[PDB]
Amino acid sequence: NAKSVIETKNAPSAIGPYSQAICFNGILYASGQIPINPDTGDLVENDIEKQTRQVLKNIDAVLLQAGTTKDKIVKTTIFITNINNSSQVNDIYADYFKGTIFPARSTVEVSALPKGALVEIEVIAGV
Amino acid sequence: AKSVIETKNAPSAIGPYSQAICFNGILYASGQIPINPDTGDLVENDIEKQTRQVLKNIDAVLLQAGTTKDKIVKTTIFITNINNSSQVNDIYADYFKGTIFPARSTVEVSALPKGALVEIEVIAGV
Amino acid sequence: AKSVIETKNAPSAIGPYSQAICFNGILYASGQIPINPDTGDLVENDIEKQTRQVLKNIDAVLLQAGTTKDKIVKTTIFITNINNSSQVNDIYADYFKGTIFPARSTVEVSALPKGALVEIEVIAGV
Ligand SMILES: [Ca+2]
Ligand SMILES: [Ca+2]
Ligand SMILES: [Ca+2]
Repeated sequence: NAKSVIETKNAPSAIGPYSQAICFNGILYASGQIPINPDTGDLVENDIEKQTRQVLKNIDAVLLQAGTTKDKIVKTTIFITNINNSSQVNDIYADYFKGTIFPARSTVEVSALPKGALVEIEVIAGV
Repeated sequence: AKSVIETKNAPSAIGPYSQAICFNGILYASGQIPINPDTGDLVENDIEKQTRQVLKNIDAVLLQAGTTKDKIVKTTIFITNINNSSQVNDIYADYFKGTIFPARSTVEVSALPKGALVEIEVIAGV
Repeated sequence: AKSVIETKNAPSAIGPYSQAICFNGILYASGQIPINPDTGDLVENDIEKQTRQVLKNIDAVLLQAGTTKDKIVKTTIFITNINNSSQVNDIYADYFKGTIFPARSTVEVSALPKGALVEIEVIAGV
């Protein structure tokens, strides 16, 4: 249960002094994921739907490397640069979480995100 | 395993989220905005009225989970106007009077769901 | 079971909040802004001085709680200018040298308490 690191080449390499996720006392604390394609290191196109899809795939990669799944996510925070993009984010986020007990959640409009991203999603999960 | 909290005394979750999730003895509440649960609409565009509603909604979630506000360990206050901090704080202080005050973070954001002026997220012991 | 952390070497908790709460083996720290506890006033608008003051304040909380920065699992960095990310990162990296870096999220918010450039919230094992 002591603090352990999660590292996978299937999620973006850390672009700063942080770990992709930390497991501790049965909780996986994921870094906020932005819409970087892990294979190229580039932000995907300036399109909220494509970016939401990329973020959720990056989160999934972190969960898999930790040996857990999206069904175990307890709580998320959505940081978006335009509150009017909430519905398009929700429409895809729901697809990802369909059939699970939906996590608790907060959504707020931020003024800017790393690399000019439109959305960043942070999750905590059970291990 | 995680378990859901659902009560008609708190605003219906529209987006693909649960009002709160309990896991390993901790209640993770969704951020509450100043919705009247009976209508789904925000209350008046007044920071004091909205803060009061948020806290009522939080109370309803805690009660359904079988816990209380004195078990809250940490909150985050998201407000659209940092100049409203004093008014939010005084109502928040009255809500927590007589308890060990939670840890807290406060930030100003440029917008909130439904055009709310305030959104408060809490974590509690169950 | 929840317990308060209080130290005169972090900014006085004016009003309804605790500097940090410990519960079930986790330290939930309040977000720290660059108030100098020696003066009670905010540090000048130099992102490096403010980031160092924030980390000094976090250090004081960890010390009083009987834990260390090696046990931090997650931080959130709220900044008023995303262009300050690099300067914050370099200081934050020196701070965490020799530890497994925490999980993290960094976002630019519309404003912070007292007009601060940076607020950092941490979660740690006790
Ligand atoms: Ca859909
Ligand atoms: Ca200790
Ligand atoms: Ca900016």
